[PDB]
This record gives sequence, C-alpha cells and structure tokens, in this order.
Amino acid sequence: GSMAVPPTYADLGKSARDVFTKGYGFGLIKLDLKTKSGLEFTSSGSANTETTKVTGSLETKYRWTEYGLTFTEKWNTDNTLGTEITVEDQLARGLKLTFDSSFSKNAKIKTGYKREHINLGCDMDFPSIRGALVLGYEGWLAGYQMNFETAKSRVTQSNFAVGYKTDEFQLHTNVNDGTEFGGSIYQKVNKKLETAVNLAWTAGNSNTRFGIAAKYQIDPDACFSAKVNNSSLIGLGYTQTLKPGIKLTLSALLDGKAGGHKLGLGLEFQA
Amino acid sequence: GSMAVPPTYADLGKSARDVFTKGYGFGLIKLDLKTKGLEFTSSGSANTETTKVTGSLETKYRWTEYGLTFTEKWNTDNTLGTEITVEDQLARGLKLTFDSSFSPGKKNAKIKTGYKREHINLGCDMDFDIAGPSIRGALVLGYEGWLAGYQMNFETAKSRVTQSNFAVGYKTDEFQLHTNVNDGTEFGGSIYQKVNKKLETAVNLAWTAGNSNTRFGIAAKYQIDPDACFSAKVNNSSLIGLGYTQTLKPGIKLTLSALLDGKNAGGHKLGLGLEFQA
Ligand SMILES: CCCCCCCCCCCC
Ligand SMILES: CCCCCCCCCCCC
Ligand SMILES: CCCCCCCCCC
Ligand SMILES: CCCCCCCCCC
Ligand SMILES: CCCCCCCC
Ligand SMILES: CCCCCC
Ligand SMILES: CCCCCC
Ligand SMILES: CCCCCC
Ligand SMILES: CCCCCC
Repeated sequence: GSMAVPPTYADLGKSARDVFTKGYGFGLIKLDLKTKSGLEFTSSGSANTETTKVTGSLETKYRWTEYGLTFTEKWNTDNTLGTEITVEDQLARGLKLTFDSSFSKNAKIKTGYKREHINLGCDMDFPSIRGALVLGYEGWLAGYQMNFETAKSRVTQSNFAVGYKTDEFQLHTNVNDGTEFGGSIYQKVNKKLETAVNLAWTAGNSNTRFGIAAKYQIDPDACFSAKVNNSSLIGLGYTQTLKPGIKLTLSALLDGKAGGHKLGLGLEFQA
Repeated sequence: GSMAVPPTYADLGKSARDVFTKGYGFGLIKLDLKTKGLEFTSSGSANTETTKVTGSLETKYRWTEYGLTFTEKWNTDNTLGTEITVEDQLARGLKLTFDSSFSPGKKNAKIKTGYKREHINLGCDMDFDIAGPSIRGALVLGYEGWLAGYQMNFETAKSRVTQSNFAVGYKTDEFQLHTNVNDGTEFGGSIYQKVNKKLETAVNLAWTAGNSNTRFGIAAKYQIDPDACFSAKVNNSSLIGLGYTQTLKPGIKLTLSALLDGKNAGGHKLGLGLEFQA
C-alpha cells in the first residue's frame, strides 16, 4: 500500500497473505479461462485430487463504467446461481454498495465508505450484521470489527487489529474473539524476492504455530514460491507464463512427518 | 539445555562464546564487591597498559510482586546510568525496559520491548540517540532444536537499514553449532561441544567476503575441582591465552590470566581479578 487510504479490515496484511496463499494451489487440478475482457466471461473447471470430483463454473460479468455499475453471474455445475450488483463512486466520492443473491436465499447488502485515513465498512446478511472500521495514521493502521447476530441479539466475534506497513515492509497483528492472537511480518528484499513470516497462538494454550514463506521471481514470466511451518509441512510453488495468453502453475505439498502428500496443477487460459 | 523458548538473537551461540570470553579478563586488575531485595555492586578496575583506574557503583533493587527492577550505574568518571525493567505484568511472556544515561560522552535513552514465548522470541528496540533514533527488531524461531534468527537496525533519521543479520543454528546442551551472516558480507560459525562435566570445548570460525584468508580459534575450559577451574584459548593469529580461577572461600573467587603473543616478541598481557560476594 502506497496510498493514504487504508485497506479494508479483511484486506489487512494482504501482502504477507499473498506470499503464503497465492502461487500454490495444492490438491486441485483446475482449468480456468476468462475472455472478452465489456462482457467478461469466465469459465472454471476444477477436479479434486482426493475424491476425484470434477466441478465446473461459468461466470459472466457485464460491466459498463461511466455510471459505475458492475453486474455479475456465476453458475456452477451442480446448480447454484447467484447475482451481484455493485455501484461504485456514484452517490458519494468514496461510497460503494453491493447486492447479493443465491439459488438452491443468502441475500446480502454490503456498504463501505472509504476516505483519506479512514475506511469504514458495514455488511447486511440475510440475519447478521458485520461492521468494520480501519484507521490510518502516518503509515500505521488500527482496526476493529464486530459481527452481530440480530436474532440472538449478541455479538458473535470481535476482532481488533494494529499494524504498520509500507510498500516494502508490513507488520500486522489481530486478536480474534479475545482468545486468538495472530501476527504476520512481510518484507520484500528486492523486486525478485518476497518473504513473509507468520505467527499465531491461542490464549489458554501455551503452544504456538509459526510459518515462513518465500516468493522468488527468476524471470518476469517465471517465479517460484516455497513455504514451511513448524507442523512439519512443506510447500513448493512454481509458475511460468508459457505465452502471454496461458499461464501454468505447478506445485506440491510434502508431509514432513499414512504419509499422504498433495500435488497441484493449474492452467490459466486468457483470451 | 533444550527449553521450549528460543534465546534472544544476541544470545545465539552463548555457550561457545562463554568458553572464549569468560574466565579470562586479560590486561585488567578488577575488584568486584557484590552485596544483597536491593543490591549494591561495587566495582574497581585498573588498566595494565595505561594504568588508569575506574570504580563503578551500581545499585539495583527488584520488586517481585509487580516484576519491577530498578538499576543505577555510576563510575569514577561522572557518568550516570539508569534502567527500569518490568516483566510478565502486561502479558505473560512480555518484558520491556527503559534505559537512560548521560555522561559529562553523549546523552541518550532507549526502550527495549521484547516478547518471549514457546517457540518464539520476539524483540524490538526503540533507541533515541543524539545522531538519530534507531529501531532494531529481532525475531528468533525454534523448531525441534533448530534456531533461525533475523535482526535489522533501522536508522530512522534518514530512511536506511544499517545492518541485516541472518543466523541459523542447531542447539543442544551437548552440542551447539551456530552460523551467522552480517551485512551480507561477513560469516561466522561457532561449534560448542562439552565432553563431560569437567571439560567444555568451543571452535570459532570467521571469514569476510572479498578476502581469501580466514580466522579461526580453539578454546577449552577444564574444571579441576568444584572450587577451581582452568581455561585455554588460541586462534590462528598466533595468540595463546591462559586462565585460572579458584574459589578460595564461599564469597570470593580469584582469576589469573595471561595473553601471550605467540609469533612475532609482541607485547604480552597479564590479568588478575577478585570477586567478593557478600
Ligand atoms: C521450521 C522448519 C520446518 C522444517 C520442516 C521440514 C520437515 C522435515 C522435518 C523432519 C523432522 C520431523
Ligand atoms: C507481539 C505481541 C505480544 C502480545 C502478548 C500477548 C499475550 C498472549 C496471552 C498470553 C497469556 C497472558
Ligand atoms: C465530497 C465527499 C462527500 C462525502 C459525503 C458522504 C458521507 C457518507 C457518510 C457515511
Ligand atoms: C514490534 C514493534 C513494531 C514497531 C515498528 C517500527 C516502525 C516505525 C518506523 C517509522
Ligand atoms: C519489526 C519491525 C522492526 C523495525 C524495522 C523498521 C523499518 C522501517
Ligand atoms: C439476469 C438474470 C438473473 C438470473 C438470476 C436468478
Ligand atoms: C490492545 C488490545 C489487546 C486486547 C488484549 C486482550
Ligand atoms: C510495542 C511496540 C513498540 C514500538 C514503538 C514504535
Ligand atoms: C526468522 C528467519 C526467517 C525470515 C525470512 C528470511
């Protein structure tokens, strides 16, 4: 983040998360194709490694910009269809509201106002409410979030986050429902290498969990990622854009200490 | 030993270091007077090469009920030093101190915030200096005896990173192997092994990027009796080092040392030390 606008609470510490999460894709062979990116068509076909289950997905996205609207369609192989309507920066400079639906309810309305040093958020779920608030002060970041159930009239979760970040170095911490502590350090050495460190421990248990990850970019269109943790789990991640259109991702998981591993492959056609 | 908590970054490879550093004290005659709640530790040392004399008066008193520790430092030259330490009050593994000192020499203060835990050992340093404030972080992880540590010093005056140090090592009480890289151009390794209760061994390794030559050292500590021990060290720079320490009675220990320039007639050094404990 190089702007004066703080990210959303859910997007807090995304840089370190991208080092651990993205670039791997274990235990799934998925084939995705997005086109006409404008009417945005997106096809997704993922096959499972453990259960050998093949599930498909076809996504359409009508987006026309001047009035700030974006329609969304997503139907999967086993019928479950949802629509998403979102207007951006029309009723106010930093206003944004969405509308959700599903098919066999799960309708949702999500409102969020962003400004310089401030990024509030509120979500209406159909019957719970989730409110979020993130404040930025000279590179620092503080955040709070509360999920409220309307029927029980009781707060479900309460997360409080503090952190400091730049485009080169990020540190974030958060407490989930009071009993869960989590921390993540992200530091990029150069344009070609990225490295993140993860920390988490639950209140009431003395033990903790830590993990390290890497993201090494050899060529502009070929990079490598590797992660590990104290649970004797290893993860390798490879990616090579074969040509501008198609982009291949091969990865593997190794169980350091029965003896079942995981292997992942991914192709990303783009026309 | 092999406690669940990893050590401080600066404390990585302390078992090997102690075989070299402690038990010697060359070229200095020192007299320490430790006294027990509060603690008044009086120190008086005289240099052998320049015949200068310094005497330090230290006052410390801890408060176990609230984890507080007060510490005062003052020497012959009018230099004052103060330190306050709180432990395990705001959190279980939390610890944070505040140092303050000035010398009629410069004046500076710093706050050192460090959180140790099972398998973790976090530590941060907020240092306010005359030149510029300096922020120094340190994280050390432990996985089944393996230790991986990192440390950075950040000169905040104008955004720059002063030193970056990456260190890995496998540590058990019977065998401690450690390696570190400093500033990306300096490498250093230590091999600590204790043969038995009576003998300890350490090996030192060091070489700099851009120079073919290396520097190594071998040390040893042999403890003849419960009240007497012997030390020895030698490096590839032709420097022999001996030391003898004997507890004469419960409250006193005597330390004799000598540094002998092995090859090329150079100035030799001799050390003597007393440690009254009362
Ligand atoms: C923190 C480093 C984790 C390394 C784990 C790799 C798995 C191999 C470990 C074999 C002993 C359990
Ligand atoms: C770096 C953050 C350190 C915060 C300490 C949290 C305390 C964890 C709970 C342990 C029992 C009090
Ligand atoms: C020029 C920006 C005007 C901002 C008004 C929007 C207020 C949203 C209140 C939550
Ligand atoms: C663990 C302490 C976190 C403080 C980070 C220091 C960043 C300030 C640089 C201006
Ligand atoms: C964990 C942060 C250590 C301080 C480094 C600050 C660099 C801006
Ligand atoms: C525009 C078609 C909407 C279908 C959603 C039920
Ligand atoms: C500053 C918020 C931390 C809460 C600890 C229970
Ligand atoms: C507890 C964090 C201290 C860092 C001061 C900037
Ligand atoms: C704590 C050492 C691992 C951090 C990435 C170099």
